[PDB]
Amino acid sequence: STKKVTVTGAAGQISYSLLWRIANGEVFGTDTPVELKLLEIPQALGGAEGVAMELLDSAFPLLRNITITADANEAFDGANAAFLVGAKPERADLLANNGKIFGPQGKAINDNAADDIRVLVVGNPANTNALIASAAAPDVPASRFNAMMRLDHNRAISQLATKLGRGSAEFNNIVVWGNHSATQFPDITYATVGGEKVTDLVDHDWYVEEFIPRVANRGAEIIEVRGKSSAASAASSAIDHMRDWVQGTEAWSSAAIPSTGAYGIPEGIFVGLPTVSRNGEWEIVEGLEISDFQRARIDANAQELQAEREAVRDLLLE
Amino acid sequence: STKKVTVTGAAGQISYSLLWRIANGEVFGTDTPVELKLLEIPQALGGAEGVAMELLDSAFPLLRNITITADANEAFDGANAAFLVGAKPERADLLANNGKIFGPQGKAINDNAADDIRVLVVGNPANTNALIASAAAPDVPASRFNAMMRLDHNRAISQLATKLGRGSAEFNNIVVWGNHSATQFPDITYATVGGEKVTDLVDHDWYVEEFIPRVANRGAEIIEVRGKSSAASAASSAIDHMRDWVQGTEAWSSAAIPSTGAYGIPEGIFVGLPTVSRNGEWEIVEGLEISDFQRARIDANAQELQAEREAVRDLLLE
Ligand SMILES: NC(=O)c1ccc[n+]([C@@H]2O[C@H](COP(=O)([O-])OP(=O)(O)OC[C@H]3O[C@@H](n4cnc5c(N)ncnc54)[C@H](O)[C@@H]3O)[C@@H](O)[C@H]2O)c1
Ligand SMILES: NC(=O)c1ccc[n+]([C@@H]2O[C@H](COP(=O)([O-])OP(=O)(O)OC[C@H]3O[C@@H](n4cnc5c(N)ncnc54)[C@H](O)[C@@H]3O)[C@@H](O)[C@H]2O)c1
Repeated sequence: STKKVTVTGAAGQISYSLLWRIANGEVFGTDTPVELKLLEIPQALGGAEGVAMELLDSAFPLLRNITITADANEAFDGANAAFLVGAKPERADLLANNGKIFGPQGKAINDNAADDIRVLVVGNPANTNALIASAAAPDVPASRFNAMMRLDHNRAISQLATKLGRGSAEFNNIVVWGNHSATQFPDITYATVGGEKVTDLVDHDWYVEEFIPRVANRGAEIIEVRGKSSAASAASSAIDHMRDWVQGTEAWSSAAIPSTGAYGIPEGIFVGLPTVSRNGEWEIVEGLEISDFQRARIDANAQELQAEREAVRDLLLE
Repeated sequence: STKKVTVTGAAGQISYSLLWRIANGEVFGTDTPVELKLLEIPQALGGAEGVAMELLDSAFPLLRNITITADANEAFDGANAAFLVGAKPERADLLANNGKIFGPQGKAINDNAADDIRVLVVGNPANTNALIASAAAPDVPASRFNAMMRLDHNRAISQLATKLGRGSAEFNNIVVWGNHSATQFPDITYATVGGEKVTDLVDHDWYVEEFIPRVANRGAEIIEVRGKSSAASAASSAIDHMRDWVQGTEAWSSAAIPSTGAYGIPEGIFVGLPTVSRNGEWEIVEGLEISDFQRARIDANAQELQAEREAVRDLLLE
């Protein structure tokens, strides 16, 4: 019952934190054996050999095989899950410079991966990289591509937990709507902490003017204090996302999934939405009411995502 | 029922891989809340503040609090478990330079930790650093201090797995006797795989002349292929040791524990031994027969540990 798991950018900072928490059985379960398929660029293939050697040396009982390649067809062959972490850390330059990676990777997924493939895009810009990847994969349902907004979601929960002196575990119904950028909307409209509305426990003006920018700009705060961008927390958030996708969760998880036209967000973009996992599928929470406050922030994110889609329109292979 | 866990060298490479696999419940169990107590030297507090920020951002349900300090009394206050990773990179000079750290840290554990304290010493030279820390803790049983030989043990099982095309988990009764150095003795005398003796499956001369130095010099091999000593695999092995210590194992684990005089090893050193974990204690496997082959290699390790102990004799506080 071996799960084949591809990780791109395997010689990078995020992957170094990621791979030990796939191998330990955290994602697919402690009784599910795994094989790690590492993809890098030719220049970083030596880096990737060193990490395969450290993985072997860890003697993970569930880790049955480790393959290292610069060939996307080899890396995605039989893949049941993929973490597309590989990318290089002006905005138009980044959309196109990383955009051109995800078309070929989406094609390689399309042509080589198992029927049950699930793909999480971590590489920035995440939501538009998932669009490009999905558009090169006409034989794979769009819903098998997600972009990661779980770091934003985890940072929102963590800031709420420090503000109220409560446990992170105690919060329910956090949504981070939209794009993985400074436009993101960490939304506490439905949030509860032990029977009580969170909106009852925090000053609305503090939430709008302090909490939203603190979460939305947290990555810059990490670079300031650390000297380089987050890695362990980004990997942690990717492990949470794939674990919830695969095992299921009734906790709202802020999966960035293909827009269906729900909540007046147009089709053709990948968006943070209020999302639960059942039978290996994300489901949009239906029947929520949208305030004018909410509407302005959700439409700001939808609009930004359509801007990004038009910037990379010629990188859409199909 | 919150476990307080101290990690020293918290701004370093190993701790960066270690802390996410404590916070996730892997060590004490998925129902046991944890508090992380990070200790660093003054010049690295900024770094450890970075790490505490990413830990918070991960929104671990079991992580109830994170403390950062340069004061060893604060770091060890009520500690239930400790990972002593903090250390600096000629042997006589390394023994003294890192030796002078572990005396004070043992005193700090003695004066401040909970009754149930368990201490794993990772910082090199590991076996002698455990001796020094234990000598500075007269009110703590010496058996609450261990040195990490689990990476050596994990490497031995992984090279056996490669050589025989078997899963790492299929191996039983592996022991790495002695010191965490190039003198270590990965011993297959008792080891089994698929109901056969490992010694019936490998050439004795390859084992002695290829396998032993490959395991014993693997560190140098990692520094070679990566340009950076192992971190992720060192952390993974530290997780394995503490998990096994706390949760129990029927598998021999190679804990470096205080010599009782078993197998003709003199008392007063910390030495890798054939060891299983029951009810929170390492138990030496008794009644094994020792061949002349084994005796030479066990005695060479015992004698090296007596050399090291004599080199640091004036650093023993009590
Ligand atoms: N929440 C999120 O979505 C989130 C969080 C943090 C970081 N990120 C992003 O994750 C990505 C990786 O971050 P990092 O710190 O690991 O970067 P890194 O520089 O440490 O690692 C990236 C690795 O990807 C490799 N790579 C480049 N092109 C590749 C290709 N075509 N195929 C495979 N690998 C390729 C590089 O060789 C490098 O080893 C960046 O885009 C970063 O901005 C996203
Ligand atoms: N199997 C093993 O036992 C094993 C395996 C690998 C490495 N190691 C050892 O583990 C240690 C850590 O390796 P690393 O890669 O994390 O090193 P690193 O240099 O990346 O990190 C070491 C950290 O310890 C800190 N430190 C120094 N003196 C300290 C003190 N007195 N109190 C608290 N913190 C202090 C430093 O500031 C630094 O942040 C080294 O001694 C290394 O040789 C042992």
